[PDB]
Amino acid sequence: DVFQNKANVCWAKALVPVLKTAGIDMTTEQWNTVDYFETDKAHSAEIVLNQLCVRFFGLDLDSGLFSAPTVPLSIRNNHWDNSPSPNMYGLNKEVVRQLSRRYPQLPRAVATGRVYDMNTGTLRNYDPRINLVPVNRRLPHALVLHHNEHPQSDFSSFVSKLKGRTVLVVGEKLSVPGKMVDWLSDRPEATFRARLDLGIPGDVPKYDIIFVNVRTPYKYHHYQQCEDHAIKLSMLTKKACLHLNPGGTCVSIGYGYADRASESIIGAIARQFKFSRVCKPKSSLEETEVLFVFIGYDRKARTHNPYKLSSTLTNIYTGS
Repeated sequence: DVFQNKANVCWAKALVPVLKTAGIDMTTEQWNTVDYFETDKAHSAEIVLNQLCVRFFGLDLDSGLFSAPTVPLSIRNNHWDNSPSPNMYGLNKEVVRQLSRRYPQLPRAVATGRVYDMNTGTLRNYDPRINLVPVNRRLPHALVLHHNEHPQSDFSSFVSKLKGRTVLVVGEKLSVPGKMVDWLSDRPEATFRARLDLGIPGDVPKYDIIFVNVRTPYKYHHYQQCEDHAIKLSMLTKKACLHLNPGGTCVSIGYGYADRASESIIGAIARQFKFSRVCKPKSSLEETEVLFVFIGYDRKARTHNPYKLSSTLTNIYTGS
């Protein structure tokens, strides 16, 4: 049993028939290379499909590789399953045929569940290091030249300088001098105790400032770190917008939006604020780490130009 000792991996189970359309059969060891499988947390099946699509075939979902409406990925009672819905995925053989001119062994890869190595064009057994970025994606900003292991960044000073009376800290504990602080975490001494993989509880009230003090480990590449953090932007940072007073602020740890999910999520968040920016304070040591800063919450209809944040991200990550 591949899913032994797991309570929260409905998403992985729902992916099995989607992945089988490309010949893929994930072992427990291979599933353990997905962080939320190893730690047994709730996740988006769609984000994980995109991750596995890149790892196996060097292409993300915007390639159309899994765009055949073969198998549903549906959510019922906050759990993923394959019940009928208009959200269907599967290997698209016409897309495979189109891609085969540029990638001659790709049809064999998707027939047999083997990694198509984008550097060599040859087929490999599963290894998450082979394809680190999707070759079809024009990255919206620069990624970092090098990553190092630093201590966790202390953002107490940054948050204390923000305008606002009432603060909700989500994730790790943070003292904020001069402000009122509530704490949301899965620790016994938190103000609101809850599993953070299930998002902000609807019973949490409204605040002037919400700080998402949640980090994602770097393993293989900036891209990987960003795509692994995407679900946290969706479940925490985006949900936080419903817990803000009019004109309130949301600040979130992030790593840019190297992946398609993060880009979409950040765009959706940014549209609900008068102002959005990216900051990397002196206290932020980890090279890939930034703060997304969203100021002046409302529900006025407005567009967001992602080139603004992308310009800043490129500047931060290239020292420009």
